[PDB]
Amino acid sequence: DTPERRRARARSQILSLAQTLLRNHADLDRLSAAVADGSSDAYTAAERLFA
Amino acid sequence: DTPERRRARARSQILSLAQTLLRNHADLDRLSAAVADGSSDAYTAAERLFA
Repeated sequence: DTPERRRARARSQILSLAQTLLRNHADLDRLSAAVADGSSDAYTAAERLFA
Repeated sequence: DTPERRRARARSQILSLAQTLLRNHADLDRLSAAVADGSSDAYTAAERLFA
């Protein structure tokens, strides 16, 4: 009902959907190869998944 | 050792770090308000978190 509650429900729904989008992200394959071959660290790589 | 194994370890590390970056994403507040007020659905909103 309240703005806090309705926005908390929306946040949980967004995050739930986003978990799957993250696991299935089309750049994970290439970023993982970049971390494994030493051209990037995993923190920088993880940041590059996001807008 | 193998490319598959080293890239699987990197993927798991990237995903682990990315989980936290996602939970802390600076656009979640505004996107959640957009879903709660009817200007966006939660799937489109979740997509907008990603590059």
